[PDB]
Amino acid sequence: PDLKKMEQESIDQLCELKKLKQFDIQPDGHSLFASILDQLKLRHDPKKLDQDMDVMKLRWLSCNYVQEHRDDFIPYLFDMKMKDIDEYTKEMEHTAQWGGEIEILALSHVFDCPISILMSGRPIQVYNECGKNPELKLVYYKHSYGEHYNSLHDS
Repeated sequence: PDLKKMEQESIDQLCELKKLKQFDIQPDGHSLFASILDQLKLRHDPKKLDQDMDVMKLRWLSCNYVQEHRDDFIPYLFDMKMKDIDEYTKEMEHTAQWGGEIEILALSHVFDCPISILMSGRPIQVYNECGKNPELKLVYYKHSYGEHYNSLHDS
């Protein structure tokens, strides 16, 4: 029922009201990490950031934060049966599989920042509503095709 254009049109007007601007993050399996990387290089202090930070290293940081804070990520893997917390980290770190809510909350605590996800038909979600570092602003598309993320610049 052309839900792709319907979601894009609502997101377009949503950022117009929020004074935000969309990016063109390539919609492959690294969209979430690339959008977070772009938001880090845009809103974070460059003197306090790893300049050589790339996608697969953010893939390594999220997977290690889950491995050392496993109890904080167990509830995000049940409901059927439960996905093995360890096997989930080895497949997310070495492949190009789509990242989700687990990688957002993990990286939000890794960099001590809020990470906002803008969606159409939903209020803004803010992960780590409390990080002292500047908030990263992302946008999620459900119908633009599975989990595609993009970066949000100012104005």
